[PDB]
Amino acid sequence: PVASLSMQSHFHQRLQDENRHSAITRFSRTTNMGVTAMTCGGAFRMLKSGAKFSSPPHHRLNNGSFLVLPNIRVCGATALSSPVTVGIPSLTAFFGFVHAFERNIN
RNA sequence: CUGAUAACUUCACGGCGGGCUUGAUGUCCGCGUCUACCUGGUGAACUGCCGAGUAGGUAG
Repeated sequence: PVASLSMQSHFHQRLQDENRHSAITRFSRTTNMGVTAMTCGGAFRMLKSGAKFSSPPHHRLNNGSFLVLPNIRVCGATALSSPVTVGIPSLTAFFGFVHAFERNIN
């Protein structure tokens, strides 16, 4: 996977109004990454939820082969997953976790 | 088979000095709670003697 400066400009420009979703990520240092980084040197704003966690109900009620795994705690994960969003990780990370688990246990 | 594998940010740090919130103030008038009403001991711990003795000891 690689990055598109065109998608970076699309996801860049609109959020200047909405600073509630601003996540300033200054990069390598603006010498050799490219002039598209020199254009917005310092800001590099990206997408985040704009609100913290909350309190849900897990369930209101009370195939098969349901294998139950509680209380997985992940410290030091990856939040900058896409080039443009900042928040929860990828779903291909969870897919790779599950596929590595079955390729162990088979 | 996880934008793959690896990845010690840290050391020091005196927000202090001063300060009159007060003046005045009629809440009141009126007011019928009433009618009715079975808690029961089945028969169920007796008859005597001594003690001057509502106290006190006896025999069965």
